[PDB]
Amino acid sequence: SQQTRVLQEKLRKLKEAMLCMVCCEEEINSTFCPCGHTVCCESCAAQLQSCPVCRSRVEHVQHVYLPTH
Amino acid sequence: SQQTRVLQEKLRKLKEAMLCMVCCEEEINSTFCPCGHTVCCESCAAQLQSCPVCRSRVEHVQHVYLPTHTSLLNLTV
Ligand SMILES: Cc1csc(NC[C@@H]2CCCO2)n1
Ligand SMILES: [Zn+2]
Ligand SMILES: [Zn+2]
Ligand SMILES: [Zn+2]
Ligand SMILES: [Zn+2]
Repeated sequence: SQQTRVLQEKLRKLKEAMLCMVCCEEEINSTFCPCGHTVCCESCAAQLQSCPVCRSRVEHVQHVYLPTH
Repeated sequence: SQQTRVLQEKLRKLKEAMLCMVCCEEEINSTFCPCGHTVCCESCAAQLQSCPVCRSRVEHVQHVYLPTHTSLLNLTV
């Protein structure tokens, strides 16, 4: 039904939001510290000196284990 | 259809996985450090001395800004 389509859309948007903002191919699993933006996969996060969202200096990258992984 | 119910179930399980494992009422937004388990809201994470998943001691809690977060602001109309 049209309801099935609406639910398909919500699921797709949630899935897209889980992907890395830099490569768009891998699941997010890293956090920039101390700002806390959690927007990249480990490979893309490892290469950044500053946060791609807020420009704060990245002191370190913390790997995150999320229940949605 | 039955597929509408299946999709409703998948969406419900994904939404439940985004809620705090301790209170079940607020979105996850905190990481236990150093273990890295990101399973609580800020209120439950502040009260735990050890991680509820792996029992590693919590040295500090890091707030996380996730692209999936929602608030009362996201309400339609
Ligand atoms: C709000 C929340 C709790 S767990 C989760 N998973 C979706 C994430 C966003 C970053 C990678 O997937 N979101
Ligand atoms: Zn990436
Ligand atoms: Zn940032
Ligand atoms: Zn909680
Ligand atoms: Zn842990």
